Amino acid sequence: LPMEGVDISPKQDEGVLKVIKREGTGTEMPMIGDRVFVHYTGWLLDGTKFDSSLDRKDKFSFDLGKGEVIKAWDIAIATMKVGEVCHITCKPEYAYGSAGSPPKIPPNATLVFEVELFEFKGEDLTEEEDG
Ligand SMILES: CN(C)c1cccc2c(S(=O)(=O)N3CCCC[C@H]3C(=O)N[C@@H](CCc3ccccc3)C(=O)N[C@@H](CCCNC(=N)N)C(=O)O)cccc12
Repeated sequence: LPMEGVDISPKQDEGVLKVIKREGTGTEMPMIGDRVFVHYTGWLLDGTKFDSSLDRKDKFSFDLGKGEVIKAWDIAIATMKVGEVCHITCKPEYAYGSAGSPPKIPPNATLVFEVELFEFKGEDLTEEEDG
């Protein structure tokens, strides 16, 4: 239900909002091209849970800043520290726009995600939380 956070969109048009729920440790944030490992839960503004990696056997991974994930994610994950838990509000322009993604995402939908950054694999260094 709530759309909260700092506007972190490069154009500064409130397209991507972020709230840190748990501060991460370290100082390093993943770079463009780094492989990032997260756990997430995604909800529509009406509180409807459309997807969660927690329901699966391992973390969700992809290469940062390569357009493999919605724009909002490439923006938001680049601002995360390892061990950080945040809430991201994604406006449709930074998500699935007017088309949506049937059947779980309707047209012009604002998405809410709770994301935890577990690890990132850089060119020379890998950074992860303990476990
Ligand atoms: C394909 N279908 C059925 C879905 C599978 C899985 C998740 C889906 C989600 S989700 O839960 O909101 N999700 C996962 C992580 C958070 C972001 C978001 C996401 O992003 N996903 C990717 C697809 C990931 C995937 C995972 C497993 C199997 C297949 C696909 C996605 O859409 N990429 C877009 C990006 C276009 C970016 N242009 C641009 N100009 N930067 C695409 O390349 O077309 C929502 C809707 C469909 C989901």
